[PDB]
Amino acid sequence: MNYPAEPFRIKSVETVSMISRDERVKKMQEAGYNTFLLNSKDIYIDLLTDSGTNAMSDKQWAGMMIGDEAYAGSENFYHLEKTVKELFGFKHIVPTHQGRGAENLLSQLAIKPGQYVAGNMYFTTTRFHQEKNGATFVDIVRDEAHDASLNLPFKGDIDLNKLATLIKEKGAENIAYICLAVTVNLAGGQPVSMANMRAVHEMASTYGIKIFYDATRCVENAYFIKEQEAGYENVSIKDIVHEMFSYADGCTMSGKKDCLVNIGGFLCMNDEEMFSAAKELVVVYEGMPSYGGLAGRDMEAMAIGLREAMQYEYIEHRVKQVRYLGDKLREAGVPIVEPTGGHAVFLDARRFCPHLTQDQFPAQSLAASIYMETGVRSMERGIVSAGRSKETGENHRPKLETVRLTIPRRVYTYAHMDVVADGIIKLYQHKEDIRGLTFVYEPKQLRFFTARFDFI
Amino acid sequence: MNYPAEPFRIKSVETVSMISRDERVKKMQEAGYNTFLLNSKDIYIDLLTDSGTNAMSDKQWAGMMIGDEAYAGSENFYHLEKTVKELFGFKHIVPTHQGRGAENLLSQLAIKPGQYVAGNMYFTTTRFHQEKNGATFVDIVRDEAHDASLNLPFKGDIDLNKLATLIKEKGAENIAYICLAVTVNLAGGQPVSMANMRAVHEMASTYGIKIFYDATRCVENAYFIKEQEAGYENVSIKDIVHEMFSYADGCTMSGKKDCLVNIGGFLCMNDEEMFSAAKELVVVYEGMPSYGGLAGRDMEAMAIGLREAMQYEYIEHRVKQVRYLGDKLREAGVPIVEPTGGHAVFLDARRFCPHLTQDQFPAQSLAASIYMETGVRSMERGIVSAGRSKETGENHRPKLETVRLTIPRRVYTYAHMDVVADGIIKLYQHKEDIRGLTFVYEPKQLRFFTARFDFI
Amino acid sequence: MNYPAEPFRIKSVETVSMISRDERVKKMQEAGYNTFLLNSKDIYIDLLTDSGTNAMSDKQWAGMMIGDEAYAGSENFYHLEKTVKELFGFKHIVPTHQGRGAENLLSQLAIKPGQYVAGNMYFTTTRFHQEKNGATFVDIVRDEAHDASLNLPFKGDIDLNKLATLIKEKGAENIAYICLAVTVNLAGGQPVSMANMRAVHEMASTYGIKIFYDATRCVENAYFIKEQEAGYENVSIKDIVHEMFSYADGCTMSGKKDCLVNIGGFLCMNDEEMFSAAKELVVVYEGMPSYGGLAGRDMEAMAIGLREAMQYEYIEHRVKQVRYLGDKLREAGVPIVEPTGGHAVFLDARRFCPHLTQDQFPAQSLAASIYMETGVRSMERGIVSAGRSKETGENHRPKLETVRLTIPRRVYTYAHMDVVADGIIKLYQHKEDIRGLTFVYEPKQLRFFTARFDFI
Amino acid sequence: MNYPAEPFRIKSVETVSMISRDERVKKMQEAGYNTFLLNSKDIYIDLLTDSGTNAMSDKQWAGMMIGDEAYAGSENFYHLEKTVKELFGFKHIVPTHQGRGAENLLSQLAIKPGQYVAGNMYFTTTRFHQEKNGATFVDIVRDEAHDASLNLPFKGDIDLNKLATLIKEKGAENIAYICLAVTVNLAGGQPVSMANMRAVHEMASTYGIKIFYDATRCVENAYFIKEQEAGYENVSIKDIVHEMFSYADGCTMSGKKDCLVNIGGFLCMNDEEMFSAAKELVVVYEGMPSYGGLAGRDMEAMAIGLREAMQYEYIEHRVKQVRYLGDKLREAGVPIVEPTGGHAVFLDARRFCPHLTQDQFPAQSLAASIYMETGVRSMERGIVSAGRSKETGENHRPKLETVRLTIPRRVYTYAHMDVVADGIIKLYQHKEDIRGLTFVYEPKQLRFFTARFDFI
Ligand SMILES: *Cc1c(COP(=O)(O)O)cnc(C)c1O
Ligand SMILES: *Cc1c(COP(=O)(O)O)cnc(C)c1O
Ligand SMILES: *Cc1c(COP(=O)(O)O)cnc(C)c1O
Ligand SMILES: *Cc1c(COP(=O)(O)O)cnc(C)c1O
Repeated sequence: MNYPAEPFRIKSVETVSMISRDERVKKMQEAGYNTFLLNSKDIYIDLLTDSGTNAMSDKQWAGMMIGDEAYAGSENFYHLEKTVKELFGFKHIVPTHQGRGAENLLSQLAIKPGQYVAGNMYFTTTRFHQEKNGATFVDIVRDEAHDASLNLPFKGDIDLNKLATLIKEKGAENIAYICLAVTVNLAGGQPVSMANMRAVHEMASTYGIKIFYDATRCVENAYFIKEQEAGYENVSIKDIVHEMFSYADGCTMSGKKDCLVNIGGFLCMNDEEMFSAAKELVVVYEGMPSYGGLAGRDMEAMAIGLREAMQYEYIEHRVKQVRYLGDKLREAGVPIVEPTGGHAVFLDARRFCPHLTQDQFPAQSLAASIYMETGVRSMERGIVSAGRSKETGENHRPKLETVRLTIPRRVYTYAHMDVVADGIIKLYQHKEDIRGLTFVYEPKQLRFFTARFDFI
Repeated sequence: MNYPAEPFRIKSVETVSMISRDERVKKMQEAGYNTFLLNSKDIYIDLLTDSGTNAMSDKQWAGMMIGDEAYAGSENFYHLEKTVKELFGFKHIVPTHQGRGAENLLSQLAIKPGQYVAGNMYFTTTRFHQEKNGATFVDIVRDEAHDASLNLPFKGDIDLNKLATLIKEKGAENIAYICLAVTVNLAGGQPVSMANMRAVHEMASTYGIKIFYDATRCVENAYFIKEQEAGYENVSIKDIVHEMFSYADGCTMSGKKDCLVNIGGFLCMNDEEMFSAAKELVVVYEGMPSYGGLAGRDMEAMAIGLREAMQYEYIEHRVKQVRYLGDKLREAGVPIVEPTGGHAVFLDARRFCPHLTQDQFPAQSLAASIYMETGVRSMERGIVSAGRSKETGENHRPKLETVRLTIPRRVYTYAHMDVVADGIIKLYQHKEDIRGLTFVYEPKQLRFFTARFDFI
Repeated sequence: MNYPAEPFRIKSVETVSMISRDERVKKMQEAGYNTFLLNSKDIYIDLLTDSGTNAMSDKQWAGMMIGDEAYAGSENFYHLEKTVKELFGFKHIVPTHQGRGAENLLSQLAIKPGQYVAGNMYFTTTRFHQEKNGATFVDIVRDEAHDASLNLPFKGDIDLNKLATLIKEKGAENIAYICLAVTVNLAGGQPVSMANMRAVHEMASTYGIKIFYDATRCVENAYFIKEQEAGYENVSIKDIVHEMFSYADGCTMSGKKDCLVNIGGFLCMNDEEMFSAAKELVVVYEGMPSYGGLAGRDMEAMAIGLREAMQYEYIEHRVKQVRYLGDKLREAGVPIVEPTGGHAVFLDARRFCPHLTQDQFPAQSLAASIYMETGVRSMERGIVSAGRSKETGENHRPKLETVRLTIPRRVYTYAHMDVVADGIIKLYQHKEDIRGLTFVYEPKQLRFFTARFDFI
Repeated sequence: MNYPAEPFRIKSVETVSMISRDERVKKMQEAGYNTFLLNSKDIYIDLLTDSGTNAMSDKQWAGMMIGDEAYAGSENFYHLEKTVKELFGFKHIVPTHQGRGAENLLSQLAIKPGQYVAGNMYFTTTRFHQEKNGATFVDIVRDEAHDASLNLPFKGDIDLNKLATLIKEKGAENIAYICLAVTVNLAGGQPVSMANMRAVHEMASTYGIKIFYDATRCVENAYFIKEQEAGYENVSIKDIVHEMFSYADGCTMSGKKDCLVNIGGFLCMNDEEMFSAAKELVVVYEGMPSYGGLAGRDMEAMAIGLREAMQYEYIEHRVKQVRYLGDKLREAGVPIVEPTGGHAVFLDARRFCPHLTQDQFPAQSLAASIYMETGVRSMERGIVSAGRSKETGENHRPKLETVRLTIPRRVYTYAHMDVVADGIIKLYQHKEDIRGLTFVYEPKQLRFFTARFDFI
């Protein structure tokens, strides 16, 4: 079915104050037209992020009641360890409080100063930890991933020729690891094929280069393989996930994404040497290796949630709900990154607002307008988030001037997707009336989080 | 709009095993083709009843954690008492474990043998307790309410001429009370207008006749007043509810319906002597007047839920979701009771199965077919539920031979309603294939609960 | 050992406002010196009752999160049914909201007006439902059980000679059933031996007389058998419980006592005809036979709790904690009912206050003093609770003028027992300062619940 | 009084499998005689740590149900921020997943390479982060604090002469900050007086030196001030805590200790530039400044718990329960660190096992014996934990060869303390039977966590 019904019932709800348009305009002005400054209580549908915003199940909430809060030897740790070894196949696990904690560990352990990390695009925290520990990031994604209009499957795939060029020019010994992300967030959540994971493993194996997955949306990725990669139609999500990780030496995972939890992550690896070093290191940043900065109840919820994510109907519905939002927007001509990824729809605010110049902040303006018209919060991922250049004082001009509609798992319905799409379509049909913005408060750093604007 | 989005988010989900048609056919055979015998875990969308099946909010679940389980003086009792007095306006409350416990109390307190209770149709438990304590029930609903095809507003209204006739022929002193139900279940969940409650109170007040509401779906009723009764468009649900009860001397309430809980009810009254007598009586049937057969946590959840029910957008969506299901069925030509009530859609199994006689149990079989083809459970409300006659041994032949699609509050989405409607519409396209049923096991009483059948 | 440590850890706490003595005096005065009028929030240690006040486990709270709230076929019902069948051995179960709901069913099903019910003493709700349905209660406990000073083991045992006399004089066909309570509440919570249950069964079996247990404290009873009955030292609690019920045809249970829950009960029986009649009756008073006036989550919690109650160390500690309180009072010369029962200690307020006459309400005043000095709530079980006579308007003069210290399961510690004992001992050492009370407000009904007093 | 009762009730329990001595011996052997390798499910009373093992209240669990999981603008963040500002008095807060996450931030922000951090002893993670960022740690605690036998109040106090000497010898500009810990863990949990905090602040103010508290047990510290410091007898815990922090420029806090939670921490500061820099840094290690690596529900639980910790009777009981354990051991002549601190009792395993040399691991073996005899887990804090020298490959010979009995808050009773004390006293009476240990597996890293031993 194009748009299957939810393969679950609602067990409990979060109530919403259904405030008026006038009230939303006031709240938006009080937030300086910056959606990052809005209060959660003033938001109907919060699409700021799919990270940690997921609805847990009744079974996960039952697990939340039997947290074994012991510092070592917790039953919840054993459950998480058993589940991750079974489903991902790695020999060892170190829990962390979320994904960036695992990235801190991996990059400290696996990078020597002056080395390169080759990846299919990048994510802010992952790249920070690579660079902080002395690596230079090299993008080896296929060229097509950078073409936001191209409707192509498996746009997250690595170009093996780019990897070959890096090996030839820099030397395999100088590549700390290949960081293969599933899905690829910067391209809109685009999946990587099993064939590509296998090919990257074969080339890396020839040269002794380690591969670590940035695995935060690996289950969404597995769904795309099942749906679209020839031969996988009748392979279970579980068996796809297991095969995916068979082509990796380890992973960093955010449970806040595909493990259906509000907090939690982990680092996996296969060898005793890195496992021993990771256990020593985790103590000072996260906690003992037996909890890694998580309550026992959260190790339990994450173990339960990762197993729930293997249910075909759950992940099919998850991805097809995002697809529905993209389909409704595309039918109305709204400019979006193509094809729709696993977790979000990215609006092209530059094309959405052709009457605004980039220094009038099309993405920031569009996000503000979306909230005022619907109560939907979305994230600016454009010139404002790109920051101001410390050298010239000019704004960095990113290629993507994006508004991100990021969909939490199991929280919203198709009717909520219609609220989102209908309001965006109404804005697009009168796009020339969307007012641009100008800074009235701009901090020197992290400006997306607290900058304030007025209209122009 | 016709079909507003849910005015809430999903906080937690209830897991569903997405079983296949073959499995459902086997489960239905094992249940003897009686949907009442199906296991909950084998059901995707359970529309057996809206009683006690509601999804609570995060706020209600927080209240569930601060149950004050004291036998007397519980904080939760004081919260429930304060909330009910504020919203319903009655002077006194006695909690009960659910509505029929309150009915037991009211009928023991307010009826002496030989008296009459006049009501707008009846409900099984309510009428049982009236008749058990010596009353003769008199139906005073308008004759039009018995016509399942009449698209008339406020079909639950009392015929004031029938009430005047009963007073004249029997004497006001021989009428124990008027039992005014909101909404009216037997007519399909039909509302009563404020003008009708006002007129009934005016006539009753002339003769000193008490009025007690069967109030289980009073919030659904208030919504219909707001939507459809002249002068109430801008009045809040809270203010409508308060005016409704101003025309009564008390009520029996099932929190399991419009208080958004899974258990709980209460008896309200203004009269001091009745209150003291109720408190003495409740001890032996329910518990002390300070908890009434409920855990403290459930008094808390019911207090919170009743207040949540006052949110306009919540109850508008609740009723319009039921209406959506009826609209989709009607647009496809499926025969249903009209107009759609607040809580359920009733299929007319006579017209759905014109190849079957009523003695071949078309409602029972239609319910079985719906489950086998969709995973949706519905309730037989026809010849099987009516039972067979004691003196003649023959089955009763109720005018209404229906299948009830009863919608729990805050549990399902419009996509779930589409599963229900699409499956019923598909069955209707080949309705001649629905096979008649015959008893293979028939208990002497309560036969609908456990009877088993096979195809003819 | 005499006083084992708690065989559990504290998972969560209920905070207490440790109000000062001056504040407690003000609260007691606002309650008119009636502890039943105190607010729970003003009480440190609430020994009003062991009914429904128990602390659940983490595992029970996990069960509370997987309530299957379906009207029929709930997984929680199946769990409860399976557990009770395994542990009690009866063929059939009908859930009820608490014990008095099951007593209503049993008494309506198993009694004809004018018949006799023979039992080992009585309890208020149980005897009401027997007499309301036309039975005459006959006490067949041993005369020694009525001697509150006598340190007799198995004080709850039925006198087989009194049962034989009833059979011979009235005829077995005129005995509706024998009601055997385990333990016996009116004597202070006293156990019945396995030999006695066996002998009652053998005699009833000869004459075809049915036996139904009032099983509310059957696990406390099983502990006394294991501790004190020859040959049972090495038999598990579970095997003792199973053998106990092998000597009955059914039981009524309040889960609020030994099933470690805050709400819940059930009726068990072996007979198919009675099971069918119970199911017809439960519908109008409690709910369908598939939930019986309980939420699914509560059927789950009760199933889990009954199994937890079988842990030897739990029930040993439960009973020995009550015994500790009795021992500390006895060691200080405080007059108490003997021997200490499974769930409560009874102070003899007549001997505690020899300077007061019964018409000066020594039990009521002693309970008030206990609260003022410690923050402990206890229950008057004397002249005030006995009420004012129907015919003469004079106070009843009960032989037992007592204050009940009733201990919830898993809520308090030995240090709390010391707060209770130390405060009572201190009062005893200046008992002449306890002032008599007189009514200032006396309702006609349920006077113990709301009467108010002042000092003479 | 010496040993007040728990100023709370039990709301829920964690059940325990009450296994036999023979079973515990087998489990201890399976764990290689290392208590860190025991399974939580096999432990009756787990005194491994007071970190994150606390029992939350019903009110905290209610907060756990209303987690606002929004990435920014969560209601739970605002509650935590408001509560911490009110109670600790600092202008700004950055949540962190636990204390060591806040230490990472503080040390990166406040230390330039080569600077000194002066502290009253040290904690492993806190000192790691100081040294990792280029500081040299200098101990400025009073020399008497290193005398484990000395019964002296406020043994955690800084020696003002040592602070003055450091300032004179190194220069104020070369002191990054004074790290004042409350209480002082390495001395056994010893408190710091208000007079000392005030004097340290005055001296630092003269030279412009910043003070940051390591505040994990600040409420235990406040209790000792109230109990023992001149002028504080009648000052509330809340007002003592507020005054303590008035002598600091910020703090690192572990909610896992005195905020009565299982996870959570935070960084506080007054300086705006440091706050802005901390928010930049938290993004990459913990999460956005609006959640800091915590679920919303945990920010809520920590806010509620910190307020609960202010209740005088709670913290009095907390500290006096630990004191009771120390008193019972001292009365029997068992050698312990003196005086007892706020959170733990430390056994002197050197004196407990005079027949063993330190290279035979007496603390490790004593911890194993305690578990085998009682089911109590304790932590080795001696030669094994001290590790093997970095340069010579020899074991360190720490002066303190201790076994730590660390008491979680609100989890255990005095009867549990008696299980602990009675078992240790019984072991002490035949201490010569405790066998020495030798390594069978010694990891090169983090050896205390996974080393395995056998008897010599
Ligand atoms: C979420 C995200 C991360 C970081 O995980 P957190 O749990 O948020 O720290 C890393 N990589 C990608 C691709 C992500 O989307
Ligand atoms: C549900 C119902 C009742 C009985 O309430 P319960 O809580 O189920 O006992 C009474 N009247 C009407 C109209 C009902 O729908
Ligand atoms: C508690 C009690 C009852 C009644 O049970 P409830 O659950 O309180 O209705 C019946 N018999 C005895 C002996 C009791 O103690
Ligand atoms: C607990 C502890 C810490 C570290 O806090 P965590 O929350 O465990 O990271 C820092 N200092 C002291 C003194 C501690 O006891």
